[PDB]
Amino acid sequence: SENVQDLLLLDVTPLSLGIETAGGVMTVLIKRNTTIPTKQTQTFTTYSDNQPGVLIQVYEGERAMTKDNNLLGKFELTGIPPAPRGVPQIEVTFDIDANGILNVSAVDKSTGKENKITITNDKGRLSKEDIERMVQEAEKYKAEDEKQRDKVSSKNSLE
Repeated sequence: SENVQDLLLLDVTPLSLGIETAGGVMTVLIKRNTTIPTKQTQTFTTYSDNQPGVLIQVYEGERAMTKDNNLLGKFELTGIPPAPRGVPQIEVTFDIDANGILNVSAVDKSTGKENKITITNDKGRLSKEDIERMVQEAEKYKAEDEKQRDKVSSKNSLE
């Protein structure tokens, strides 16, 4: 909670919470000491021609990977709009609640179609020791890997 001015109410979660996608790797739209609650909409696309169905897996932590931070919450979203290879698409929408609880929603938004998981953050209390080692490299070095493992299997896909 980095207070540059006096009356700043900074309810922040210690890590940048993202996802293990396609062949299991990281995408973070969030940040370290993130002022949660937050609804961050990262739009992914597809690898097959006309309608895939995608595997979404949350890993709270790491950079461009399946390294070693908090594995919690994985779901399959399916019912995609049928355009040609790389144009069918899905919004992996991260709706975090104020006690660090991640409501992860994959939306086929041109189709008006979402499925969501509410991940309760108790099986893992990393705190000062794991956050100071991983996310002083990870969130910096992720959007700096250049949407790291965002450019992957197709373009921005999780298949």
